[PDB]
Amino acid sequence: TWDEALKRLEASRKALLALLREADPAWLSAPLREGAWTPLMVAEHVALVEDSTARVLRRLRRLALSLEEVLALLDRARAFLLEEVAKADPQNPATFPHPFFGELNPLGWLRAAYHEAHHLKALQAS
Repeated sequence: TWDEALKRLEASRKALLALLREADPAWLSAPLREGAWTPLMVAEHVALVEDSTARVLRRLRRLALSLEEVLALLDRARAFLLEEVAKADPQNPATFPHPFFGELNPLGWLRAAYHEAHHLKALQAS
C-alpha cells in the first residue's frame, strides 16, 4: 500500500545513510568489481532516480564524487520526493511510463521503494 512503501523507503534510507557514513573511505571510491561503478556512484544513482520520481509524481498531480556531495544530493532529492508524496493521491489512475515497469500510476511509482532496496542490497553484498 501507499503507506507501506513509504515506511519501507524511510527504513532503507536510514540503512543506506548509515552504510555510507560508516564505510571505509577507500571502499566508497573503489569499483564494486572489475569495470563496475563505485558505492558513491550507486548512491548518486539512487538520488537521481528519487528526483526523477518526484517530478513524475508532480506531473501526475498536475494531470489530475565526494561523500559530502553524495549525501547532500540524497537529502535534497528525498525532501523533494517526500513533498510530492504528501501532495499525491495514491488512487490517482493517471499513468506515466517507467522504463522498466511500464505504465505506472503514482502508487506504482512510489513502490522507488524497490529501487533503493535493490541498490542498498547490492552495496551490503559488497
